[PDB]
Amino acid sequence: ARIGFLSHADMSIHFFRRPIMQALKDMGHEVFAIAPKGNFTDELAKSFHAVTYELDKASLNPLTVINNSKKLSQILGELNLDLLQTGAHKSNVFGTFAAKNAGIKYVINLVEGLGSFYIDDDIKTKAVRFVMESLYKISFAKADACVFVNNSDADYMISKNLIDKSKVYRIKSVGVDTAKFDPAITQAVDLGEKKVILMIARAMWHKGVREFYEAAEILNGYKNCEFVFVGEGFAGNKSTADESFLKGGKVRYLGARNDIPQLLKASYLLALPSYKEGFPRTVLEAMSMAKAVVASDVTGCNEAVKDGYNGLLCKVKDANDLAGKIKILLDDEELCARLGANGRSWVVSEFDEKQIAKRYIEIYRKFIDV
Ligand SMILES: CC(=O)N[C@H]1[C@@H](OP(=O)(O)OP(=O)(O)OC[C@H]2O[C@@H](n3ccc(=O)[nH]c3=O)[C@H](O)[C@@H]2O)O[C@H](CO)[C@H](O)[C@@H]1O
Repeated sequence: ARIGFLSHADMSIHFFRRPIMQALKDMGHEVFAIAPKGNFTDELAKSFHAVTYELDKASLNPLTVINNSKKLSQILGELNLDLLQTGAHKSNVFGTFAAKNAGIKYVINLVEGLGSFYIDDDIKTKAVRFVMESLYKISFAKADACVFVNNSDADYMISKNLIDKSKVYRIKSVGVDTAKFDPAITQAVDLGEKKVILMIARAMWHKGVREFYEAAEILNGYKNCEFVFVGEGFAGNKSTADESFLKGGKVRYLGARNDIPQLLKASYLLALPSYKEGFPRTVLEAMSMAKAVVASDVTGCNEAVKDGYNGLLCKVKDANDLAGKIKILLDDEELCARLGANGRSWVVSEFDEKQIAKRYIEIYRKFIDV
């Protein structure tokens, strides 16, 4: 009944793990939100027991990740947890090591996307990937189970003998609050009298930001459309667009926003031309708002979007194909509405957060009394 949720980012706790945490708290358990300080820490601390720690998120230096994990082991140990849920690579791997060194009896992992080491294909990345996979063989062996949010990632890690099938649990998507993301109770933001082509994402090049901005140039306001980008960029980072780029194209740049339902309600369709995903949550949110999706035909996107059902898939790394699919939907409003309607039906049937949270707790109940 002391259950911790470890992430490298408070955003994953706040956006993704939250419904599991709330359901456990409503049951009377002590729930811990373990993540570096961020923009959601203060309010998380009101709902849950917020615990921060120092983390060099992207560093691969040996001593740094060691020193980080030893400090993390002490911070975890002081919480006297019964079970720890980790998510994503650093927490899954080094978090599991730290957790077991702290004497935490039960550890559940979570893979939601394989990430950048499976996009890049250079010799340096190929080697980091082999090391990560070798470490996963150890950390998965120490852990008690792993949840996967799509099928592709589970199939892959099984095919590489990283984890035994008996420890694999497939819970498709992290869920979305379909009662908050409900068009019937949402007031659209006023973005003018345009067909808004909306992309929501941290502005990583690996999210297809460049292709989105190029597609904007290609269509150039075709049929009264307006490309709109929601999310954060960063300066002096080779992996992300900076604000100069994000403000300098044929795209209305809104930065970070906390009114996503209202933005989706104002949109014509949502685009996600990502290079790789787990089960994209902005796609789930568009679906819940009955909005068609144009996504790249890549891992994750192509499980959350079935071409011709709730959206259209486009080739990855291809601004012309992205523009072409958006133009199809601008040219055919009935098709676009029909795709979004299917998205809403599907998300309500399969991806509401409350049932997904209950399925995580059923896994926890195999190990601890809940
Ligand atoms: C693998 C990968 O590359 N990404 C995966 C990772 O999420 P990501 O870290 O890529 O997050 P995502 O882009 O799927 O979701 C971002 C979340 O932040 C919200 N938001 C974003 C910008 C903003 O200004 N305001 C705001 O509220 C947005 O509405 C959504 O709820 O894990 C997710 C949950 O399992 C999915 O599996 C993604 O595929």
